[PDB]
Amino acid sequence: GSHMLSELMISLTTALDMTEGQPPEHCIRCCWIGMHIGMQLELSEPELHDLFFTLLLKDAGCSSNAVGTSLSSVINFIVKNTGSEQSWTERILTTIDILKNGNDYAQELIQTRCTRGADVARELRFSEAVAQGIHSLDEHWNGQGRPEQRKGEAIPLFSRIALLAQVFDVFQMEHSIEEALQEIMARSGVWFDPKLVEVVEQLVENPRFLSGLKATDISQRVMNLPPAQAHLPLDDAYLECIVTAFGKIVDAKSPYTAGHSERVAVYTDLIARQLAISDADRIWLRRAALLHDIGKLGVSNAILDKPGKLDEAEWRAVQAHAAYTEQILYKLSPFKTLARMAGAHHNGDEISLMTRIITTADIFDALSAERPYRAAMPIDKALAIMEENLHTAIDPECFAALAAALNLLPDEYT
Repeated sequence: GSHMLSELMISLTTALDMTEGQPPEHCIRCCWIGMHIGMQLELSEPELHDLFFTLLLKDAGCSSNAVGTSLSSVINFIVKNTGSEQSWTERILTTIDILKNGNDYAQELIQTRCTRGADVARELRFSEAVAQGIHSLDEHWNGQGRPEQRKGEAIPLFSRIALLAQVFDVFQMEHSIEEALQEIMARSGVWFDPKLVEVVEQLVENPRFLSGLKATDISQRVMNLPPAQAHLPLDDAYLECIVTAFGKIVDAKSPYTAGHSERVAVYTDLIARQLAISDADRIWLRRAALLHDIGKLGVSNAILDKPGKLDEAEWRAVQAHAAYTEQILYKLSPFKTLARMAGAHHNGDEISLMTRIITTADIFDALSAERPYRAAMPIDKALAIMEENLHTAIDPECFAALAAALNLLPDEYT
């Protein structure tokens, strides 16, 4: 099978959205709003393409997941980013200086985020315009935005559309369009480009734009917006790119669990080898293993870690971890053209196999590793818990394969 670029981005974008995203398909809605604003400025097709992605990828930078930030969190951030690579003593003094104002911190935060997101865009082989324009998202019309304090048309057009689009959605959904329309009107000339604001003003008159915003299938409709260029099929090389890029995003978003994705991928491949899965399937499986983690900032299975608890029954239900895994995989996995064609009115098994393997790995990791707070479970102990708990919650073609695979490993490894 294959993926379309637009399609995969939306999916990945939506998921990473759930962390800090704010609302369930926030990015999707901005795209829809932003494309529509753009659509009315008579942009070139390339611009509309670049805009489409800028809108989708605006939050790529965000290193946060989610009455304010913890002091610790704040300090940790300053340290870890600045002061960078100087006497210890300097770093403390510098971090203190930032902490105290104002301001300064906020500037650091944006600069980091904006630079980081711009970096993602580049990694993903979008144009500099896209990267620049994720970077200036937080500039303001009046020259009061960060991090560069650009004003007016110093600001890239995409950022202007994007920021405006973004704010509007948040209001749109927190209150009432009219409230939203009002709010943006309020910031016109301050945060926003007045001209753009006007446009939104029109769109609102235009129903069907509204219908589209409040549609269940909005994700499908957004797809129809861009130029065809957005729909490129993804080859293997690009996929590596996406995965590799996103993995960095995940590692940044959840520091505490880092290396969890890699481990699961490893277990997953090991199980797969045992099942004599094909080379190609394995390749998906390894990517899938990392990707399925996106979102899933929700606690694992199941608190867990917690040394104390960790007894049965209560997680018999919690086993519907996917559940989510299956759904996400289906959205993720490569697809068959004839199959997609043959459903314009109105694979399943594989997903189940995939889900079972990855899920089994996911469970095995959860029992082991229990590393922070430190508490690794012995491999064979963890293996025993599954079989102890199973047929009920544990596949068993995989469980065997897991065991067989682990067996081959050096026994040094506990």
